Amino acid sequence: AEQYAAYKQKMQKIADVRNAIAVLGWDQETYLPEKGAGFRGQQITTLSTIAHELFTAPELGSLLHELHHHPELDAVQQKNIALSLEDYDKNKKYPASLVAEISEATNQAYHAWIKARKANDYQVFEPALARMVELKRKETTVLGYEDHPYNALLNEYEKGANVDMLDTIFTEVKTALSPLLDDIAKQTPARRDFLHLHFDRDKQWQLGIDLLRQMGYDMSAGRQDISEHPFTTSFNPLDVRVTTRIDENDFSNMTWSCIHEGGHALYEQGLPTEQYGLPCGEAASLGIHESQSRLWENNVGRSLNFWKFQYPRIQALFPEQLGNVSLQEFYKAINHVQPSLIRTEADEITYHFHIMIRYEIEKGLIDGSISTKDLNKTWNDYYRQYLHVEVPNDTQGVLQDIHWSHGSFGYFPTYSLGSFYAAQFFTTAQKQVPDLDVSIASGNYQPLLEWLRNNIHPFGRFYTSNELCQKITGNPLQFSYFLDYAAGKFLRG
Repeated sequence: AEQYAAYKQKMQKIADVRNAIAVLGWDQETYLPEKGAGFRGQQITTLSTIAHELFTAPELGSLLHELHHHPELDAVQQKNIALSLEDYDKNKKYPASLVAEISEATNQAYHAWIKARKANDYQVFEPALARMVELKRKETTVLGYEDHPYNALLNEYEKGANVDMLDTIFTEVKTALSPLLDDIAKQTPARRDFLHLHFDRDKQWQLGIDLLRQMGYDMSAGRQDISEHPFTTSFNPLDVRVTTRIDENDFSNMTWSCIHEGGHALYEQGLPTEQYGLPCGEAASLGIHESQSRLWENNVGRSLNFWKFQYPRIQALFPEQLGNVSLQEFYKAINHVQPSLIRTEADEITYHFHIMIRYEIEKGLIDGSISTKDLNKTWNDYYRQYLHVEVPNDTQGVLQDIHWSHGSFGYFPTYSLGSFYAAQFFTTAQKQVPDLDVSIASGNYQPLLEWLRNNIHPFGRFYTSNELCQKITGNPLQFSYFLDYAAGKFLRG
Protein backbone atom coordinates (compact mmCIF):
# COMPACT_ATOMS: atom_id res chain seq x y z
CA ALA A 1 0.00 0.00 0.00
CA GLU A 2 3.01 2.27 0.49
CA GLN A 3 3.76 2.24 -3.24
CA TYR A 4 0.14 2.93 -4.22
CA ALA A 5 0.12 5.80 -1.72
CA ALA A 6 3.22 7.20 -3.42
CA TYR A 7 1.45 6.98 -6.79
CA LYS A 8 -1.54 8.83 -5.34
CA GLN A 9 0.69 11.51 -3.79
CA LYS A 10 2.46 12.16 -7.10
CA MET A 11 -0.78 12.28 -9.09
CA GLN A 12 -2.46 14.56 -6.57
CA LYS A 13 0.46 17.00 -6.71
CA ILE A 14 0.18 17.06 -10.51
CA ALA A 15 -3.57 17.62 -10.19
CA ASP A 16 -2.98 20.51 -7.78
CA VAL A 17 -0.81 22.22 -10.39
CA ARG A 18 -3.30 21.53 -13.19
CA ASN A 19 -6.19 22.88 -11.14
CA ALA A 20 -4.17 26.00 -10.31
CA ILE A 21 -3.79 26.42 -14.08
CA ALA A 22 -7.58 26.03 -14.35
CA VAL A 23 -8.08 28.82 -11.77
CA LEU A 24 -5.81 31.12 -13.77
CA GLY A 25 -7.67 30.28 -16.99
CA TRP A 26 -11.06 30.82 -15.36
CA ASP A 27 -9.96 34.23 -14.13
CA GLN A 28 -8.53 34.95 -17.58
CA GLU A 29 -12.04 34.54 -18.97
CA THR A 30 -13.95 36.32 -16.21
CA TYR A 31 -12.12 39.02 -14.24
CA LEU A 32 -8.62 39.50 -15.67
CA PRO A 33 -7.84 43.18 -16.42
CA GLU A 34 -6.82 43.69 -20.03
CA LYS A 35 -3.25 44.84 -19.43
CA GLY A 36 -2.58 41.72 -17.31
CA ALA A 37 -3.03 39.32 -20.22
CA GLY A 38 0.65 38.96 -21.09
CA PHE A 39 1.81 38.14 -17.61
CA ARG A 40 -1.13 35.79 -17.15
CA GLY A 41 -0.12 33.85 -20.24
CA GLN A 42 3.43 33.61 -18.99
CA GLN A 43 2.27 32.35 -15.63
CA ILE A 44 0.05 29.68 -17.15
CA THR A 45 2.93 28.53 -19.37
CA THR A 46 5.29 28.25 -16.42
CA LEU A 47 2.82 26.12 -14.49
CA SER A 48 2.04 23.99 -17.54
CA THR A 49 5.72 23.24 -18.00
CA ILE A 50 6.01 22.27 -14.35
CA ALA A 51 2.99 19.98 -14.60
CA HIS A 52 4.45 18.33 -17.66
CA GLU A 53 7.80 17.83 -15.94
CA LEU A 54 5.99 16.10 -13.10
CA PHE A 55 3.95 13.83 -15.32
CA THR A 56 6.97 12.74 -17.39
CA ALA A 57 9.21 12.15 -14.36
CA PRO A 58 11.13 8.84 -14.50
CA GLU A 59 10.24 8.05 -10.88
CA LEU A 60 6.56 8.11 -11.76
CA GLY A 61 7.16 5.72 -14.67
CA SER A 62 9.08 3.30 -12.46
CA LEU A 63 6.31 3.41 -9.84
CA LEU A 64 3.59 2.76 -12.43
CA HIS A 65 5.53 -0.19 -13.86
CA GLU A 66 5.98 -1.63 -10.36
CA LEU A 67 2.30 -1.20 -9.51
CA HIS A 68 1.22 -2.85 -12.78
CA HIS A 69 2.48 -6.14 -11.28
CA HIS A 70 0.54 -5.90 -8.00
CA PRO A 71 -2.39 -8.35 -8.22
CA GLU A 72 -3.22 -7.37 -4.61
CA LEU A 73 -4.80 -4.06 -5.62
CA ASP A 74 -8.57 -3.66 -5.93
CA ALA A 75 -10.40 -3.07 -9.21
CA VAL A 76 -10.32 0.72 -8.98
CA GLN A 77 -6.64 0.84 -7.97
CA GLN A 78 -5.65 -1.50 -10.81
CA LYS A 79 -7.67 0.53 -13.31
CA ASN A 80 -6.04 3.76 -12.08
CA ILE A 81 -2.58 2.24 -12.52
CA ALA A 82 -3.39 0.87 -15.99
CA LEU A 83 -4.91 4.11 -17.29
CA SER A 84 -2.18 6.26 -15.77
CA LEU A 85 0.44 4.01 -17.39
CA GLU A 86 -1.27 4.45 -20.76
CA ASP A 87 -1.39 8.25 -20.22
CA TYR A 88 2.29 8.20 -19.24
CA ASP A 89 3.62 6.04 -22.10
CA LYS A 90 1.78 8.08 -24.73
CA ASN A 91 4.22 10.94 -24.08
CA LYS A 92 7.18 8.57 -24.26
CA LYS A 93 6.28 7.62 -27.84
CA TYR A 94 7.08 11.10 -29.23
CA PRO A 95 10.56 12.16 -30.40
CA ALA A 96 11.58 15.51 -28.95
CA SER A 97 12.05 17.01 -32.43
CA LEU A 98 8.44 16.20 -33.35
CA VAL A 99 7.14 17.78 -30.12
CA ALA A 100 9.09 20.96 -30.88
CA GLU A 101 7.95 20.99 -34.53
CA ILE A 102 4.29 20.58 -33.51
CA SER A 103 4.64 23.45 -31.03
CA GLU A 104 6.24 25.76 -33.61
CA ALA A 105 3.65 24.88 -36.26
CA THR A 106 0.82 25.50 -33.79
CA ASN A 107 2.18 28.99 -33.02
CA GLN A 108 2.44 29.71 -36.75
CA ALA A 109 -1.07 28.38 -37.39
CA TYR A 110 -2.49 30.59 -34.62
CA HIS A 111 -1.00 33.73 -36.17
CA ALA A 112 -1.90 32.69 -39.72
CA TRP A 113 -5.50 31.90 -38.74
CA ILE A 114 -5.96 35.31 -37.11
CA LYS A 115 -4.63 37.18 -40.13
CA ALA A 116 -6.51 34.92 -42.57
CA ARG A 117 -9.80 35.65 -40.83
CA LYS A 118 -9.03 39.37 -40.88
CA ALA A 119 -8.21 39.28 -44.61
CA ASN A 120 -11.19 36.92 -45.13
CA ASP A 121 -9.02 34.67 -47.30
CA TYR A 122 -8.26 31.03 -46.60
CA GLN A 123 -5.11 31.11 -48.75
CA VAL A 124 -3.52 33.23 -46.02
CA PHE A 125 -4.04 30.30 -43.64
CA GLU A 126 -3.21 27.60 -46.19
CA PRO A 127 0.60 27.25 -45.70
CA ALA A 128 0.33 26.98 -41.90
CA LEU A 129 -2.47 24.43 -42.29
CA ALA A 130 -0.40 22.42 -44.78
CA ARG A 131 2.48 22.31 -42.28
CA MET A 132 0.07 21.29 -39.49
CA VAL A 133 -1.40 18.48 -41.59
CA GLU A 134 2.06 17.14 -42.51
CA LEU A 135 3.05 17.04 -38.85
CA LYS A 136 -0.24 15.37 -37.90
CA ARG A 137 0.39 12.57 -40.39
CA LYS A 138 3.85 12.08 -38.87
CA GLU A 139 2.09 11.95 -35.49
CA THR A 140 -0.21 9.18 -36.72
CA THR A 141 2.85 7.10 -37.55
CA VAL A 142 4.37 7.86 -34.12
CA LEU A 143 1.18 6.93 -32.22
CA GLY A 144 0.43 3.83 -34.29
CA TYR A 145 -2.93 2.65 -35.55
CA GLU A 146 -4.77 -0.02 -37.47
CA ASP A 147 -6.55 0.28 -40.83
CA HIS A 148 -6.58 4.09 -41.13
CA PRO A 149 -4.03 6.64 -39.83
CA TYR A 150 -6.81 9.01 -38.75
CA ASN A 151 -7.73 6.39 -36.12
CA ALA A 152 -4.63 7.44 -34.19
CA LEU A 153 -6.01 10.97 -33.85
CA LEU A 154 -9.64 9.95 -33.28
CA ASN A 155 -8.43 7.70 -30.44
CA GLU A 156 -6.62 10.67 -28.87
CA TYR A 157 -9.83 12.59 -28.33
CA GLU A 158 -12.21 9.67 -27.75
CA LYS A 159 -10.66 6.38 -26.66
CA GLY A 160 -12.04 3.66 -28.90
CA ALA A 161 -13.22 5.90 -31.75
CA ASN A 162 -12.33 4.79 -35.27
CA VAL A 163 -13.16 5.28 -38.94
CA ASP A 164 -15.23 2.09 -39.23
CA MET A 165 -17.49 3.05 -36.31
CA LEU A 166 -17.77 6.69 -37.35
CA ASP A 167 -18.34 5.90 -41.04
CA THR A 168 -21.29 3.76 -40.00
CA ILE A 169 -22.68 6.47 -37.71
CA PHE A 170 -22.27 9.29 -40.22
CA THR A 171 -23.75 7.24 -43.05
CA GLU A 172 -26.77 6.88 -40.78
CA VAL A 173 -26.72 10.64 -40.12
CA LYS A 174 -26.82 11.26 -43.88
CA THR A 175 -29.37 8.65 -44.85
CA ALA A 176 -31.76 9.34 -41.96
CA LEU A 177 -31.48 13.09 -41.30
CA SER A 178 -31.46 14.21 -44.95
CA PRO A 179 -35.05 12.93 -45.46
CA LEU A 180 -36.01 14.45 -42.12
CA LEU A 181 -34.63 17.81 -43.30
CA ASP A 182 -36.64 17.51 -46.52
CA ASP A 183 -39.76 16.92 -44.44
CA ILE A 184 -39.03 19.87 -42.15
CA ALA A 185 -38.46 22.23 -45.08
CA LYS A 186 -42.04 21.66 -46.31
CA GLN A 187 -43.52 22.63 -42.94
CA THR A 188 -45.34 25.93 -42.56
CA PRO A 189 -43.12 28.60 -40.94
CA ALA A 190 -43.66 29.06 -37.21
CA ARG A 191 -44.06 32.20 -35.15
CA ARG A 192 -40.80 32.91 -33.40
CA ASP A 193 -39.99 36.63 -33.51
CA PHE A 194 -41.07 36.91 -29.86
CA LEU A 195 -37.72 35.31 -29.02
CA HIS A 196 -36.00 38.45 -30.36
CA LEU A 197 -37.99 40.91 -28.24
CA HIS A 198 -36.34 42.58 -25.23
CA PHE A 199 -35.70 40.23 -22.29
CA ASP A 200 -34.48 42.05 -19.16
CA ARG A 201 -30.89 41.11 -18.36
CA ASP A 202 -31.33 40.83 -14.59
CA LYS A 203 -34.42 38.66 -15.04
CA GLN A 204 -32.51 36.40 -17.43
CA TRP A 205 -29.61 36.13 -14.98
CA GLN A 206 -31.86 35.07 -12.11
CA LEU A 207 -33.77 32.67 -14.38
CA GLY A 208 -30.56 30.81 -15.20
CA ILE A 209 -29.51 30.66 -11.55
CA ASP A 210 -32.96 29.27 -10.66
CA LEU A 211 -32.82 26.63 -13.39
CA LEU A 212 -29.35 25.50 -12.29
CA ARG A 213 -30.59 25.22 -8.69
CA GLN A 214 -33.62 23.21 -9.81
CA MET A 215 -31.38 20.88 -11.86
CA GLY A 216 -29.35 20.12 -8.72
CA TYR A 217 -26.27 22.32 -9.15
CA ASP A 218 -24.67 22.79 -5.72
CA MET A 219 -23.96 26.51 -5.50
CA SER A 220 -21.97 26.03 -2.29
CA ALA A 221 -19.60 23.99 -4.52
CA GLY A 222 -19.80 26.21 -7.58
CA ARG A 223 -20.88 29.55 -8.95
CA GLN A 224 -21.82 31.24 -12.21
CA ASP A 225 -20.16 34.24 -13.86
CA ILE A 226 -20.36 35.98 -17.23
CA SER A 227 -17.83 35.17 -19.95
CA GLU A 228 -17.61 35.62 -23.72
CA HIS A 229 -18.07 31.89 -24.45
CA PRO A 230 -19.96 29.75 -21.91
CA PHE A 231 -17.96 26.95 -20.34
CA THR A 232 -17.67 24.69 -17.30
CA THR A 233 -14.46 24.26 -15.31
CA SER A 234 -13.73 22.18 -12.23
CA PHE A 235 -10.93 22.86 -9.73
CA ASN A 236 -12.08 19.72 -7.81
CA PRO A 237 -15.59 18.22 -7.37
CA LEU A 238 -16.37 20.83 -4.67
CA ASP A 239 -15.52 23.83 -6.87
CA VAL A 240 -17.18 23.50 -10.27
CA ARG A 241 -17.81 26.83 -11.99
CA VAL A 242 -19.94 27.74 -15.01
CA THR A 243 -20.16 30.80 -17.20
CA THR A 244 -22.93 32.13 -19.36
CA ARG A 245 -23.68 35.06 -21.63
CA ILE A 246 -26.84 37.13 -21.86
CA ASP A 247 -28.35 38.67 -25.01
CA GLU A 248 -31.18 41.02 -24.02
CA ASN A 249 -32.61 40.72 -27.56
CA ASP A 250 -32.34 36.95 -28.01
CA PHE A 251 -33.94 34.74 -25.39
CA SER A 252 -32.59 31.62 -27.16
CA ASN A 253 -29.08 32.28 -25.89
CA MET A 254 -28.65 32.34 -22.14
CA THR A 255 -31.29 29.89 -20.93
CA TRP A 256 -30.04 26.97 -23.02
CA SER A 257 -26.38 27.90 -22.47
CA CYS A 258 -27.05 27.70 -18.73
CA ILE A 259 -28.78 24.32 -18.98
CA HIS A 260 -26.00 23.00 -21.24
CA GLU A 261 -23.27 24.04 -18.79
CA GLY A 262 -25.37 22.76 -15.90
CA GLY A 263 -25.20 19.32 -17.47
CA HIS A 264 -21.40 19.44 -17.54
CA ALA A 265 -21.31 20.82 -14.01
CA LEU A 266 -23.55 18.15 -12.50
CA TYR A 267 -21.20 15.53 -13.91
CA GLU A 268 -18.13 17.25 -12.44
CA GLN A 269 -19.85 17.66 -9.06
CA GLY A 270 -20.56 13.92 -9.08
CA LEU A 271 -16.99 12.67 -9.49
CA PRO A 272 -15.56 11.23 -6.24
CA THR A 273 -13.32 13.49 -4.17
CA GLU A 274 -11.30 10.47 -2.98
CA GLN A 275 -10.26 9.88 -6.62
CA TYR A 276 -9.00 13.44 -7.10
CA GLY A 277 -6.14 13.42 -9.59
CA LEU A 278 -6.69 9.78 -10.63
CA PRO A 279 -8.30 8.30 -13.75
CA CYS A 280 -11.30 7.05 -11.78
CA GLY A 281 -11.86 10.65 -10.61
CA GLU A 282 -11.91 12.21 -14.12
CA ALA A 283 -14.74 12.45 -16.65
CA ALA A 284 -14.90 9.31 -18.80
CA SER A 285 -14.32 11.09 -22.14
CA LEU A 286 -15.18 14.22 -24.12
CA GLY A 287 -18.09 12.38 -25.72
CA ILE A 288 -19.55 11.33 -22.37
CA HIS A 289 -19.12 14.87 -21.05
CA GLU A 290 -20.91 16.22 -24.11
CA SER A 291 -23.71 13.67 -23.56
CA GLN A 292 -24.35 15.29 -20.18
CA SER A 293 -24.56 18.81 -21.62
CA ARG A 294 -26.82 17.74 -24.50
CA LEU A 295 -29.07 15.49 -22.40
CA TRP A 296 -30.00 18.39 -20.16
CA GLU A 297 -30.01 21.10 -22.84
CA ASN A 298 -32.01 19.23 -25.47
CA ASN A 299 -33.55 15.87 -24.50
CA VAL A 300 -34.82 17.60 -21.35
CA GLY A 301 -34.43 21.33 -21.99
CA ARG A 302 -36.17 21.48 -25.38
CA SER A 303 -38.86 18.91 -24.59
CA LEU A 304 -42.57 19.59 -24.26
CA ASN A 305 -42.66 17.89 -20.84
CA PHE A 306 -40.01 20.26 -19.45
CA TRP A 307 -41.93 23.26 -20.75
CA LYS A 308 -45.31 22.12 -19.37
CA PHE A 309 -43.94 23.16 -15.97
CA GLN A 310 -41.43 25.82 -16.97
CA TYR A 311 -43.46 27.78 -19.54
CA PRO A 312 -46.04 29.39 -17.19
CA ARG A 313 -43.15 30.39 -14.93
CA ILE A 314 -41.19 32.15 -17.68
CA GLN A 315 -44.42 33.72 -18.93
CA ALA A 316 -44.87 35.21 -15.48
CA LEU A 317 -41.29 36.47 -15.64
CA PHE A 318 -41.62 38.02 -19.14
CA PRO A 319 -45.34 38.71 -19.61
CA GLU A 320 -44.88 41.56 -22.10
CA GLN A 321 -42.88 39.23 -24.36
CA LEU A 322 -44.59 35.88 -23.83
CA GLY A 323 -48.03 36.65 -22.39
CA ASN A 324 -49.73 36.28 -25.78
CA VAL A 325 -47.56 33.28 -26.87
CA SER A 326 -48.88 29.75 -26.31
CA LEU A 327 -46.94 26.80 -24.95
CA GLN A 328 -47.05 25.14 -28.39
CA GLU A 329 -45.80 28.27 -30.16
CA PHE A 330 -42.92 28.58 -27.70
CA TYR A 331 -42.06 24.86 -28.00
CA LYS A 332 -41.98 25.04 -31.79
CA ALA A 333 -39.94 28.26 -31.73
CA ILE A 334 -37.23 26.84 -29.46
CA ASN A 335 -37.04 23.81 -31.76
CA HIS A 336 -36.46 25.68 -35.05
CA VAL A 337 -34.50 23.66 -37.63
CA GLN A 338 -32.76 25.50 -40.45
CA PRO A 339 -29.72 24.65 -42.61
CA SER A 340 -27.13 27.33 -41.90
CA LEU A 341 -23.47 28.22 -42.33
CA ILE A 342 -22.05 28.37 -38.78
CA ARG A 343 -21.71 25.18 -36.73
CA THR A 344 -21.92 26.95 -33.36
CA GLU A 345 -25.31 28.44 -34.33
CA ALA A 346 -26.84 25.28 -35.81
CA ASP A 347 -29.93 23.52 -34.51
CA GLU A 348 -29.60 19.99 -33.12
CA ILE A 349 -30.45 18.34 -36.47
CA THR A 350 -28.32 20.23 -38.97
CA TYR A 351 -25.46 20.41 -36.42
CA HIS A 352 -24.47 16.85 -37.30
CA PHE A 353 -23.97 17.65 -40.97
CA HIS A 354 -21.45 20.29 -39.87
CA ILE A 355 -19.68 17.59 -37.89
CA MET A 356 -19.89 15.08 -40.71
CA ILE A 357 -18.29 17.51 -43.14
CA ARG A 358 -15.40 18.16 -40.77
CA TYR A 359 -15.04 14.43 -40.20
CA GLU A 360 -14.82 13.64 -43.90
CA ILE A 361 -12.39 16.46 -44.53
CA GLU A 362 -10.15 15.50 -41.64
CA LYS A 363 -10.22 11.88 -42.70
CA GLY A 364 -9.07 12.89 -46.17
CA LEU A 365 -6.45 15.34 -44.94
CA ILE A 366 -4.86 12.71 -42.72
CA ASP A 367 -4.97 9.81 -45.20
CA GLY A 368 -3.66 12.02 -48.02
CA SER A 369 -6.72 11.78 -50.26
CA ILE A 370 -7.70 15.44 -49.70
CA SER A 371 -5.15 18.24 -50.02
CA THR A 372 -5.05 21.56 -48.20
CA LYS A 373 -4.69 23.31 -51.57
CA ASP A 374 -8.07 24.94 -52.31
CA LEU A 375 -9.60 23.50 -49.16
CA ASN A 376 -12.09 26.38 -49.17
CA LYS A 377 -13.61 25.06 -52.41
CA THR A 378 -13.81 21.54 -50.95
CA TRP A 379 -15.50 22.90 -47.83
CA ASN A 380 -17.98 24.99 -49.82
CA ASP A 381 -18.86 22.02 -52.05
CA TYR A 382 -19.52 19.86 -48.98
CA TYR A 383 -21.73 22.56 -47.49
CA ARG A 384 -23.74 22.97 -50.68
CA GLN A 385 -24.11 19.23 -51.26
CA TYR A 386 -25.26 18.26 -47.77
CA LEU A 387 -26.78 21.42 -46.24
CA HIS A 388 -27.94 23.25 -49.42
CA VAL A 389 -26.25 26.49 -48.36
CA GLU A 390 -23.88 28.63 -50.45
CA VAL A 391 -20.85 29.79 -48.45
CA PRO A 392 -20.41 33.53 -49.20
CA ASN A 393 -16.87 34.04 -47.87
CA ASP A 394 -14.17 32.14 -46.00
CA THR A 395 -14.98 33.38 -42.48
CA GLN A 396 -18.48 31.96 -43.05
CA GLY A 397 -16.82 28.79 -44.37
CA VAL A 398 -13.52 27.00 -43.81
CA LEU A 399 -12.08 29.61 -41.42
CA GLN A 400 -14.95 29.56 -38.91
CA ASP A 401 -13.61 27.03 -36.39
CA ILE A 402 -10.35 27.35 -34.43
CA HIS A 403 -9.75 23.63 -33.90
CA TRP A 404 -7.32 23.04 -36.76
CA SER A 405 -5.13 26.01 -35.81
CA HIS A 406 -4.81 24.41 -32.36
CA GLY A 407 -3.77 21.08 -33.85
CA SER A 408 -7.03 19.48 -32.66
CA PHE A 409 -7.61 16.82 -35.31
CA GLY A 410 -9.99 14.03 -34.39
CA TYR A 411 -11.90 16.35 -32.00
CA PHE A 412 -15.01 17.28 -33.95
CA PRO A 413 -16.70 13.82 -33.95
CA THR A 414 -17.00 13.94 -30.14
CA TYR A 415 -19.67 16.66 -30.41
CA SER A 416 -21.95 14.35 -32.38
CA LEU A 417 -21.05 11.39 -30.21
CA GLY A 418 -22.15 13.43 -27.22
CA SER A 419 -25.53 14.15 -28.78
CA PHE A 420 -26.09 10.54 -29.74
CA TYR A 421 -25.11 9.25 -26.32
CA ALA A 422 -27.43 11.83 -24.80
CA ALA A 423 -30.39 10.44 -26.71
CA GLN A 424 -29.52 6.85 -25.94
CA PHE A 425 -29.05 7.64 -22.27
CA PHE A 426 -32.23 9.68 -21.93
CA THR A 427 -34.44 7.17 -23.70
CA THR A 428 -32.95 4.50 -21.46
CA ALA A 429 -33.63 6.61 -18.37
CA GLN A 430 -37.24 6.98 -19.53
CA LYS A 431 -37.44 3.17 -19.55
CA GLN A 432 -35.61 2.58 -16.28
CA VAL A 433 -36.99 5.34 -14.03
CA PRO A 434 -40.72 4.60 -13.70
CA ASP A 435 -42.19 8.09 -13.24
CA LEU A 436 -39.45 10.04 -15.03
CA ASP A 437 -41.60 11.90 -17.57
CA VAL A 438 -44.26 12.76 -14.98
CA SER A 439 -41.54 14.04 -12.64
CA ILE A 440 -40.07 16.22 -15.39
CA ALA A 441 -43.53 17.54 -16.34
CA SER A 442 -44.06 18.41 -12.66
CA GLY A 443 -40.72 20.23 -12.28
CA ASN A 444 -38.84 17.55 -10.31
CA TYR A 445 -35.46 16.79 -11.92
CA GLN A 446 -34.16 14.86 -8.92
CA PRO A 447 -35.09 11.38 -10.28
CA LEU A 448 -33.11 12.10 -13.44
CA LEU A 449 -30.09 13.44 -11.51
CA GLU A 450 -30.22 10.38 -9.25
CA TRP A 451 -30.21 8.08 -12.29
CA LEU A 452 -27.19 9.90 -13.71
CA ARG A 453 -25.43 9.84 -10.32
CA ASN A 454 -25.97 6.06 -10.06
CA ASN A 455 -25.12 5.20 -13.68
CA ILE A 456 -22.55 7.69 -15.01
CA HIS A 457 -21.10 10.31 -12.69
CA PRO A 458 -19.21 8.35 -9.97
CA PHE A 459 -17.19 6.01 -12.19
CA GLY A 460 -14.78 8.50 -13.70
CA ARG A 461 -12.76 6.72 -16.40
CA PHE A 462 -13.32 3.21 -14.98
CA TYR A 463 -15.42 2.26 -18.02
CA THR A 464 -14.71 3.33 -21.56
CA SER A 465 -17.52 5.12 -23.36
CA ASN A 466 -18.49 1.83 -25.05
CA GLU A 467 -18.42 -0.21 -21.84
CA LEU A 468 -20.42 2.50 -20.08
CA CYS A 469 -23.07 2.65 -22.79
CA GLN A 470 -23.32 -1.17 -22.93
CA LYS A 471 -23.59 -1.49 -19.14
CA ILE A 472 -26.31 1.17 -18.84
CA THR A 473 -28.35 0.58 -22.01
CA GLY A 474 -27.63 -3.00 -23.07
CA ASN A 475 -26.36 -1.74 -26.43
CA PRO A 476 -23.35 -0.06 -28.00
CA LEU A 477 -23.89 3.47 -29.25
CA GLN A 478 -26.73 3.34 -31.78
CA PHE A 479 -27.75 6.39 -33.79
CA SER A 480 -31.29 4.96 -33.91
CA TYR A 481 -31.97 6.39 -30.44
CA PHE A 482 -31.20 9.93 -31.61
CA LEU A 483 -33.26 9.32 -34.75
CA ASP A 484 -36.35 8.20 -32.82
CA TYR A 485 -36.02 11.16 -30.45
CA ALA A 486 -35.64 13.62 -33.34
CA ALA A 487 -38.39 12.13 -35.52
CA GLY A 488 -40.72 12.05 -32.52
CA LYS A 489 -40.20 15.75 -31.95
CA PHE A 490 -40.07 16.96 -35.58
CA LEU A 491 -42.27 14.65 -37.71
CA ARG A 492 -45.66 13.98 -36.09
CA GLY A 493 -46.66 17.49 -35.04
